[PDB]
Amino acid sequence: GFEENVVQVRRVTKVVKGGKHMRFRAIVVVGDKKGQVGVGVGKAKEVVSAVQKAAVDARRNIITVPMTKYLTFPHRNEADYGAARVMLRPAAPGTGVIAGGAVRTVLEMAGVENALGKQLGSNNALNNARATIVAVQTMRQFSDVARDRGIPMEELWK
RNA sequence: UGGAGAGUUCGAUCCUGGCUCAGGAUGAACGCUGGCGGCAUGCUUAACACAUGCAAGUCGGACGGGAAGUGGUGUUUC
Repeated sequence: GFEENVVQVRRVTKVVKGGKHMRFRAIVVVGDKKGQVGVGVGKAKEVVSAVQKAAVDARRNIITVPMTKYLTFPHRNEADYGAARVMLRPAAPGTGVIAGGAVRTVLEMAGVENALGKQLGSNNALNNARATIVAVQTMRQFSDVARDRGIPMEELWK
């Protein structure tokens, strides 16, 4: 029971001496609004078959988003994947999802209803939709920072 | 409590990169149209040249007076 939506249907064509043929590509993102996303890129001859294969690749690369709070992000994070750079900042329980055309499509599925961002560098829908995934994977919460951090011998509780 | 972009240079892709558009604003003009009210505002172009009227006068409890107007029969006022 996951929600499915398309980002961009790109037209990629190569010319041979045998004519002009194309293999359509589509980016589909999945989600259940509880804090679970997954992007998928699939290439096929037709438009309907390119959306189908990208939906099967989306439910395979499943990553958990550690948001769980009052419909917002835990902290500030800046990640750069290639030429594309996206900045994700937390917001108050009244702001909408003021993020990019390829960024808002992955954030509405993550459960984050309150978020503010910017689209820097390259404005390609392929490199920016995956740059937000690398930025959401490196997200830490108050409990897992202290568990990642190796504190010395403190007083042990039962 | 604050920070959404997209189109176009390729057969096509990913970069770089210029250009263009969506917004708000402006003591604005033009075109079409046009019911009022409240508040604000109005040569931003020649500090160009200007008819007319008006925009600084007021005091006689500062004086010699009294040409007008009003009383009394000489004081207001001027």
